[PDB]
Amino acid sequence: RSAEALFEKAVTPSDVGKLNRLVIPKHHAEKHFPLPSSNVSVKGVLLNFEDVNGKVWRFRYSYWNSSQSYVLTKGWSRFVKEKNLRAGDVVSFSRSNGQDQQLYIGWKSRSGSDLDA
Repeated sequence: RSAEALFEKAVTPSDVGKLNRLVIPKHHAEKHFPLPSSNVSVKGVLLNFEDVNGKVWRFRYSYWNSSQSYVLTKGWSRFVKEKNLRAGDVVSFSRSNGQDQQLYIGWKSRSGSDLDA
């Protein structure tokens, strides 16, 4: 079946700036995104986001900004370049209740008119 939108956030100029790294808040990555009860020591976590355009993407979960700030490194560059993503757009993430912890990445580009693509 289809997935369900977890949280929709806007991409800041920093997300697609020099760093070119994705960032995710804790207020949303705490109630929606759980924690691994097996691999906990020093390393981080991995993610697998699908693409509506018949494509696959894998991001790397890390601990940035003080600590509680979860950033998504690796994959962002290849993604932002593929879809030519930039600042001003909206980044949303969903989750499927299938058998595995599969996720999906969906973006949005508000133009204004309804006829606009």
